[PDB]
Amino acid sequence: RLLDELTLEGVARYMQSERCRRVICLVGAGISTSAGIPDFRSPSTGLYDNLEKYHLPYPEAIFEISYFKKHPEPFFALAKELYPGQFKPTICHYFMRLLKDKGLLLRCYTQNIDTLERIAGLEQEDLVEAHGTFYTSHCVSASCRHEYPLSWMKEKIFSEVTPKCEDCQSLVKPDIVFFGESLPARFFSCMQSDFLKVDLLLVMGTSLQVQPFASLISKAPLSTPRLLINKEKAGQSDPFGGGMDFDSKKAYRDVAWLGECDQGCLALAELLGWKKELEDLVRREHASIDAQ
Ligand SMILES: Cc1cc(C)nc(SCC(=O)Nc2ncc(Cc3cccc(OCc4cn(Cc5ccc(OCCN6CCOCC6)cc5)nn4)c3)s2)n1
Ligand SMILES: [Zn+2]
Repeated sequence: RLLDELTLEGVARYMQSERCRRVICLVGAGISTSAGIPDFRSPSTGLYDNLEKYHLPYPEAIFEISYFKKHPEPFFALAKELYPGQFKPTICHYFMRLLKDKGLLLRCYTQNIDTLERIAGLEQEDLVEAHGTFYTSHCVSASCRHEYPLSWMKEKIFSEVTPKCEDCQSLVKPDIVFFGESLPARFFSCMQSDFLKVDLLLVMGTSLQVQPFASLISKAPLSTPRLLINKEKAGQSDPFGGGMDFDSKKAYRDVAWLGECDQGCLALAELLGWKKELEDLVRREHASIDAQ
C-alpha cells in the first residue's frame, strides 16, 4: 500500500515522497463555515424557517430554475439576506493556495458558491464548481447571454433592483446551478480526466451526501490514498463501490481526521514543514482584507 500508516502522519510522509505529485481537493461547506458562511444543504439549516416570509409555494422553490424565471424576487431578496459580510478565505483555503504554489494541486472540486477559492488565488482552470458560482452571472436569453461580474450583481442585489440585462432586458442569473439545470460539460470532462491522474484525494468539509460529490470518491484508482478532514466521519457506504474504509480490518488507504477544517489543515501543514509559511500567508491576507 502507498501509506505506511493510516494517520495524518502517514499521509504527510506520503505527500513528501516522490510518489505524490497530483493532489485533488474535494471541498464543501465545511471549509467556509469558519468564514461565517452557513451550509444551506445541512439537515439543521435555518433556511426554510427564514424563507417563510417569502410566501413560496413550497420551500424548495427557492432553488428551482422554473420558479426563479417566473418569480425571481424571493431569490434576490434571499441573496441580499445571505450575502457574505466579508470575503476572507479560511486557513483551509490558503492551504490549498500553498498546494497550488508548490505545484501539487491538480484540481479543487468545490460544492461552494462563495468564490472564496478564487479570492485565495486558485484560478479558473484549477477549479471545478460542482454547484456553480456567484463569481459571474449571465443574461438568461439564449440569443444574448451577456456576462456580468460579481460587482455588478452585488450592486443590483443590495439596491433591491431585480437584475436585468443592459442589452435585452432579460433576467440576469448568477452562474449557480439551480434545480432543473444541468451540470456544465466541463464537470464531466474534468472528472473523466483528473481521476486517472490523482495521487492523493483531500476531502475537506463535505459529507459527500449530495450529487455530484456523492459520485466522486469511487472514481479514484484503488491505490490512491484518501484523507478526510471533517468534523465527522463521512463517505462510508450506507449499510444497505469505492466507499471510505477507515476502520475495517481491511482498511489500507483511507484516513479520517476529525475536527474543524482549519485545524486539520494547520496540523497537516505543520507536519509538512509549512506551518510558518501558512501562518504568514494567512495573517498577511487577512490583515489586507480586514483593511478593505
Ligand atoms: C458571493 C456570494 C453571494 C451570495 C448571495 N451568497 C454567497 S454564499 C451564501 C449563500 O448561501 N447565498 C445564497 N444565495 C442564494 C441562495 C439560494 C440558491 C438558489 C439556487 C441555487 C443555489 O446554489 C446552487 C445550489 C443548488 N443546490 C441544490 C441543493 C441540494 C441540496 C439542498 O438541500 C436543501 C436543504 N435541506 C436539505 C435536507 O432537508 C433539510 C434542509 C439544497 C439545494 N446546491 N447548490 C442557491 S443561497 N456568496
Ligand atoms: Zn441579454
